[PDB]
Amino acid sequence: FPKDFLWGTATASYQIEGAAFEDGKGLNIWDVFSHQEGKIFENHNGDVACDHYNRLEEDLDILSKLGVKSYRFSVSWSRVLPAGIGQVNHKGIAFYQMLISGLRERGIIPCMTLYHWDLPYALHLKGGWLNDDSPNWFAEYAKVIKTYFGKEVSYFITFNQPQVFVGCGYLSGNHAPGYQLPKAEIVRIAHNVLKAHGLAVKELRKGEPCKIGFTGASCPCIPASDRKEDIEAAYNQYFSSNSNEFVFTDAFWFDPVLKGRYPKWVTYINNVSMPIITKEDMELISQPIDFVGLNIYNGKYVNEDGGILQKKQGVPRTAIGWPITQEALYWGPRFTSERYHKPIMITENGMSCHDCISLDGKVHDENRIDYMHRYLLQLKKAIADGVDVEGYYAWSLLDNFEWANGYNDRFGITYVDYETQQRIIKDSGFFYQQIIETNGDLL
Amino acid sequence: FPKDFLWGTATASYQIEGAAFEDGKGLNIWDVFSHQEGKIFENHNGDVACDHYNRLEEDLDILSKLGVKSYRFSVSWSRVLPAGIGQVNHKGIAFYQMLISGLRERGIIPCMTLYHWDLPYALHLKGGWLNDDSPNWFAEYAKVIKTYFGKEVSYFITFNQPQVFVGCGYLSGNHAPGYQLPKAEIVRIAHNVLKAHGLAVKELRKGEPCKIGFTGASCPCIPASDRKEDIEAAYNQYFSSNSNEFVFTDAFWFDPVLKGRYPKWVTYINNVSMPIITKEDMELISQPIDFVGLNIYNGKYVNEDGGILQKKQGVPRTAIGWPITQEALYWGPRFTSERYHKPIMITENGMSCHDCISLDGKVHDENRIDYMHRYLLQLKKAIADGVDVEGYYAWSLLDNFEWANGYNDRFGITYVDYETQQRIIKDSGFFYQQIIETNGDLL
Amino acid sequence: LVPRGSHMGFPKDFLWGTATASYQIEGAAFEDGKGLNIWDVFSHQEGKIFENHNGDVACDHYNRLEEDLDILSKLGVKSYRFSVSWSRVLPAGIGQVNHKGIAFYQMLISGLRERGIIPCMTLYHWDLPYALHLKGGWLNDDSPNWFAEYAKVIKTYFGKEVSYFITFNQPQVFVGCGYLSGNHAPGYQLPKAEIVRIAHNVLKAHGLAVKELRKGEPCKIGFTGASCPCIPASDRKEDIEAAYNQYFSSNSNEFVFTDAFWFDPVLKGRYPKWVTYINNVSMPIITKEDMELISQPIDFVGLNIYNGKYVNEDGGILQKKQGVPRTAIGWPITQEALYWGPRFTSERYHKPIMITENGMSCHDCISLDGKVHDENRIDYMHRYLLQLKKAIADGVDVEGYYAWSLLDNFEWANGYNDRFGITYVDYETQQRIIKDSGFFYQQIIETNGDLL
Amino acid sequence: LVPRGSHMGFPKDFLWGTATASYQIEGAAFEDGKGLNIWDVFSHQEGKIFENHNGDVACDHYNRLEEDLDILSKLGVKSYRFSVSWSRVLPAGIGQVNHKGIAFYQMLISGLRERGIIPCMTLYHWDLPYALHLKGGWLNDDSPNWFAEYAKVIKTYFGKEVSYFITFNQPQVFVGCGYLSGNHAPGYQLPKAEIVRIAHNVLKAHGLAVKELRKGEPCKIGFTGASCPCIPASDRKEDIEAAYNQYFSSNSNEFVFTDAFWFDPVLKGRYPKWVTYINNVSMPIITKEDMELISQPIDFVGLNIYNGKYVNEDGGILQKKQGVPRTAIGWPITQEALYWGPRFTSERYHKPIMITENGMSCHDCISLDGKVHDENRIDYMHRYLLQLKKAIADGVDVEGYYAWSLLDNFEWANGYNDRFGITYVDYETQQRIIKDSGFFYQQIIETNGDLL
Repeated sequence: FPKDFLWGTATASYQIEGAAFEDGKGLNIWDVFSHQEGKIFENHNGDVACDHYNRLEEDLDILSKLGVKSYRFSVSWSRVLPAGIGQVNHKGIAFYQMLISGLRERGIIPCMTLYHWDLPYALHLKGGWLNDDSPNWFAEYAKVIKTYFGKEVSYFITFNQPQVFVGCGYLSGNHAPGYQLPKAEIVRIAHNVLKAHGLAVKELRKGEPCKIGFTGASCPCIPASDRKEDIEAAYNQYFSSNSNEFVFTDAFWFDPVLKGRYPKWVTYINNVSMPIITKEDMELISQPIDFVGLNIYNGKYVNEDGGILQKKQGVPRTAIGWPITQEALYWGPRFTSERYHKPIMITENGMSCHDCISLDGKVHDENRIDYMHRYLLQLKKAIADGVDVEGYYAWSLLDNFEWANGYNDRFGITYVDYETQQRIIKDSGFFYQQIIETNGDLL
Repeated sequence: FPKDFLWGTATASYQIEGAAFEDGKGLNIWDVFSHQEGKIFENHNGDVACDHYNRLEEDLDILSKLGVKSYRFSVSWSRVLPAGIGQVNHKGIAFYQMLISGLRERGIIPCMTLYHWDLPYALHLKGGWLNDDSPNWFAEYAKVIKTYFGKEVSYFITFNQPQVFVGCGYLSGNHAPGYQLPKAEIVRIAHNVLKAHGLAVKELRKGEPCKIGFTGASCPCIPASDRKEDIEAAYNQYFSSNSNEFVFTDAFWFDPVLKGRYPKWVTYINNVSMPIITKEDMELISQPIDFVGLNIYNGKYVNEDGGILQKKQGVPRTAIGWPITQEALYWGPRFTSERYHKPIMITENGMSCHDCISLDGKVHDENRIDYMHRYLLQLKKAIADGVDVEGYYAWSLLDNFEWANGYNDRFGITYVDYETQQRIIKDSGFFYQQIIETNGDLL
Repeated sequence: LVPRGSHMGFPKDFLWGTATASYQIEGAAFEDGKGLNIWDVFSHQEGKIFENHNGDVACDHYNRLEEDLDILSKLGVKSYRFSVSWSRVLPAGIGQVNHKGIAFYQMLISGLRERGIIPCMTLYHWDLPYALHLKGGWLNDDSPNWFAEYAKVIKTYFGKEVSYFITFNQPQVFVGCGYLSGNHAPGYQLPKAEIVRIAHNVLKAHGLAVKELRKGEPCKIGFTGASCPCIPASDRKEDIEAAYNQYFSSNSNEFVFTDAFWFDPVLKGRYPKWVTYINNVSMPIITKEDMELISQPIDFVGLNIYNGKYVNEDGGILQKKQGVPRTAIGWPITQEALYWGPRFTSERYHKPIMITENGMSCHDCISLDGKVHDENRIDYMHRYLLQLKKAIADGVDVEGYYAWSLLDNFEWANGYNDRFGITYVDYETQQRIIKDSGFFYQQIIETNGDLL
Repeated sequence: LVPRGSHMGFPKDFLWGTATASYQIEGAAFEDGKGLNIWDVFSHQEGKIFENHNGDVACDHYNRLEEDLDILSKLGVKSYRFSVSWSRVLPAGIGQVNHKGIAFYQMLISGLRERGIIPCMTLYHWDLPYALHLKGGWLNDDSPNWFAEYAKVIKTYFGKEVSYFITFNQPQVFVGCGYLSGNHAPGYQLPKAEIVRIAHNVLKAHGLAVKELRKGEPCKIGFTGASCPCIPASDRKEDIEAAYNQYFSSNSNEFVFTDAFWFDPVLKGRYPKWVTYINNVSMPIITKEDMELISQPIDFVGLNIYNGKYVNEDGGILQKKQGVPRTAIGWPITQEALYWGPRFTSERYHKPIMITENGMSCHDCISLDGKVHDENRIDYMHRYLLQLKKAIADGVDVEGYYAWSLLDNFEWANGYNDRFGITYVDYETQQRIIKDSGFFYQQIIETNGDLL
């Protein structure tokens, strides 16, 4: 691993902060969605979550104790702009200022996600990402971000996982705001998000220099073998998309951002209400960017011909049900490097485990250690084969609100007892600490 | 029946007009919704419908031939304001001008519905009835209506059946735009629609004098007997509503419009994102109105205690599946008269039949004749017992696009062969003609 | 097909009929020692039937036999198609005969003979005795022997007076809806291999039943299929061939509702080709002796036709026309179905055809004038019979036509929400009112369809 | 209950066991004349099982008997609980015994005796012979006689060497999931009256099986229930009473998954009161002779306990705590269930209890070090056994505890996605790796639980 390699841990505003209805914070779509009967596992919500808004100091101390180089967090748009535009809320700004000072004080590099799915409710009432002005709303947010944090923060990510907040939010309907919209409206929302990204980059370039990223949800295709043919088939499957399956793919989002073009098929869709995609739109979307964010939890194995192989019977898996596929943190970085020739940051990687406090009062998560050890060995091999990887962020610092699954999935290197809000560092946290101290030399 | 009694027939823009993408007409939510896979019976849509935009003269001639006193139609908001606000489309205005001249020329009183569910798509993209400004959008529409039609049209209905376009549009999701929103969002939309109504009334009062109505979907409770006790129980059931069942009720919509108050329970709901309902809102909503529109197709029988009785085994029914309950056109008018002390117009009454062209080349609909005869006898009895009823509009002039059921339900007194667009007046049309000629004396 | 001549019209001996089924009309479900059937239990299960309707009472025809026979006489009907309740005559489905049950059908058959009406007896119209269901129903190896025992009791007690038998009504529906889709009793959704097992047991049951019905008095025996005829795009030889091929097609993923899957075994002594190649877990062993038992000689093919589907030049199903004339149950009106169905079935099997059911669900009510006006049913009947007449003209041997139904009745999972009757039934009073269609049909019978 | 005091701990003769079931481990589904069972057919139906998994091969334990017996020896297990495949020893479920089938279980039982391991034989762990399903399965009046014939064959061929029998494993699940919810074979959703009929036929089957198992060698006979114990809000007499009452409650709308519905008939010779008042169509006739047959004397009550539910002072079920410790199958970890379940069952029936199943699904894998580390399973086992120990201390007679399971295996509708084993199985190679939990359990057995 490089000497400057960003050894990180990651969170998101709604998943940890709590204090949902305090200090003039505006409603977001997850406040409303999570309160709707039957949207969340056992009607869990992020009203309180890890109460991190009120326990900032303790969590910064855990970050210091683990020896984490970088902290990836999201800003609550609705906390800093309660109506999403206009009046800034300084109590909101103050929280993130106090966070960023805490980080600088401890020599931890801030990595700021602008959008981790908590759209201000006031903007949702105006049609959210269906609204022609939604890119301008986001630009205004991005300008406020640079204004108040541009001095101290030099790492920005515009959007976390558009695949999920657009796919699950507006196509499948299992995430806020919980819609199932026609293809034309999905493409309209995707285009408004990508243009929002363009305007946000422009805003973030005004003043202090910084590194700006775009984070994709990625399920890398793992080749059947090292044979050139099998590798090519995996590459092709990985970057494929069509009118009936695009919103969850890499190419549909990354080609516009990095190559300034949508996949071929997008030009041929003539559905009623399809948005007008102009050359100026594509030039706005494809602003120069410093790194590609990859959120990789697992991949899929493909045959010689790039067909997806049946998951092996009894494949090692996680508490959320996903398979453990170590090679995903090799092939995902590699193929993304080959396609876009950009520095890669693993902005999320981690595992849901059925964690508990043992009789000895500790949290033993050997499955998470093995997952982390296996995946980091593969990331190491990718760096060895010439993939430029600038860092790796463990999802997550804390067990937290896992969206439609509520608190039923624990991704943390730190356990949270929700009765007391007690943090207990898991074996995985101490294991990760050793990796950072040794810059991954002993994996 | 009174000498001035408005013997009418009714239509709606999207159900008959066609010409969906012509003469600068803007998209509406039904253009987009009806083109979504699986939203409509056999993917029917109103692209062409009865092609009434292009066959206006023939349909006016059928109106004349039947001897209809009044014609109830809706204006396509998206035809006269393609983006829903700003630029008026005069080709759109011209169509309705030509309709209204055709009506005046034939001595037929125009009854103009402003909103029959075809929300401009541009406003939907801005959040539709969730948007704070949606009442102002509607006011702007209502002002354009009065401006261009206030001279010739003296009968206006702001909203047709908010129960259905809000309930089916945004709660059950079977109507455009096809959402299933939490209670708080339904109340927000209801409040925005009722305020829209207030602003629209104010707009329609500026200039020529006119009669303005509000039309409710009504399923009247029919008492077990003429006993005072049973009648009281039916009245109470009819005007009941609660937090878990309100959007399809009469009182939830009519109390705000006519009494300037929501039902008691509404004040006590504190759900996340609930709108703030102010005394000024309630005063805006409760503008003075000239008649109550009732769309009555059937009612429900209630026991002595106002509990809804199981439908009788083999109850006479219609091709859409609804029961035939003749007394509904007595008790609905009567209870609405008793509660609000306002003139009533039956703005819709009619029956879906499995109509076809017989071997003799005619359309025989005796079931529709019997339905109409039975229901009008009950309306006559209501007038006799002192209910002020100013008119009755047969739904519909033409077989048409019956929303999520497409063309599978025929409500017309005129048959439409969709292969040729040929109109054939049904036996019911000639029966209705005789009723109008005889002012219902021979029922 | 060789034309017969257009002049002749309907034959002079043509069986002008009306049809019913036991569970749909009889009521008296728990009386005179009658055993439970699968529809008694299924219809009492929450949410199985429209508004939890059941056939406990139905048209109370068990108790109003005389009035209904008088309506049959008044209409001048040549033949009456009815089903025997297996569970009424054999309450446990085998062993002890119930003579109170036998007595009812004796009294019916005497009433018919007395009025010069030819009885047409359906043995099985879906009301499997519950005692046999508890023994696995049509999954049981012995189910064909249970049915044989039933068919023997039928011939024993009714063979003297009844000379027209139908073993099974619409196996497509009682097997497809009963055991694949699960919307009919007993309401199962079984794998393909179990559907084939049940189909095979039903077809063997049919074989044994034919053998039983041949012992003693001579009779005409039929097998009734649910048929949705493919209507060709045009009269072009190519389009007709494509429709014929689509109509008689079947495969492992779509067979239970087809004609060929049921009729090839009965009439040709073979299943479609694909059946021999299926090796699914639990597949039944289909032997040459099974196929010979199934293919007993039969006198007519019963067709229950309500509508068909229009197919393109290549036999692909065409989109239904926008606003196509339809019925109260939602089905389209497709008059040519009662031409092409009889014709293709005649061409394939070279057998006499009886239209064992044809009719229309209408939203019927008692008008202010106290009558039931069903012009839509008249037009449906007139249009369909014109097409049947044309089929006879083009050389299809058609021995009769049974209007579904004599009475409005219990329409299975739809309960009393669908009225198929030429006679209206008010379920509050059990009053019968003959509809306009009944008087229209009377005129057709009187004139042997000469004026259609 | 009279206390023993905490010092003594587990009895000296305490049966430290591990458990399996035939279909979940054996494989060899279509070999050595083995008949089809309902799980062979159900698991081959599209979409019935997670990723269309099936038990065709499972852990291939039929072919790897010796290796698994060696793991049993190495762990030092006192008792092995396994099920006999009915369809392996009687391919048509009755009549012709299959000696190749008998031979397998003979070789198993010899392997066990040879290693000083006490066999605990489950007759029925859900694999109903398919031939009997075709005859209506547990709906058939004769189903108890089919089971008696099976139980007679069991005693005949294994009565010499096996002195521990369990008639039925978890009727709650094979009846509830098999015939009410429909997520288990045969996958039906039957009315209440059919569920009661099946329950009654199963309980009578149990009666006849006990009678059969008493003929010849002396033996201990059990009945195993699926139990979700109610855990009281506190130690207050009133909160404990409310939990006891909730735990043993049942009514017409919620009975099939309860303890009392199954155990009252078996142990007290009566159904809950409400059963006598149900008059649903097709309800079976429950006679005093039926109840006397069902309530044959038995030696122990089997409890399969994985977790319980927390109840308030009034016995109402409390909302599960936010982030409650849970397992890979999604169930909560509720340690006190293995106290309160044994205790309340002891108080109600005054019978010896065996924990016939207890264990945890974990997301287990082979670590980089080539071992399987399952500390969550160790903690689960340690916590639950501490609670069982406390129950023994407070005077509950507990004769043994069987860890579910010896091997990771086919977890029914979840396929191989849930690993319950103290031994890991790589399904690609069929390699067994003993997990940390296996070595932890070995130490507990060696020390008779003295160090818990």
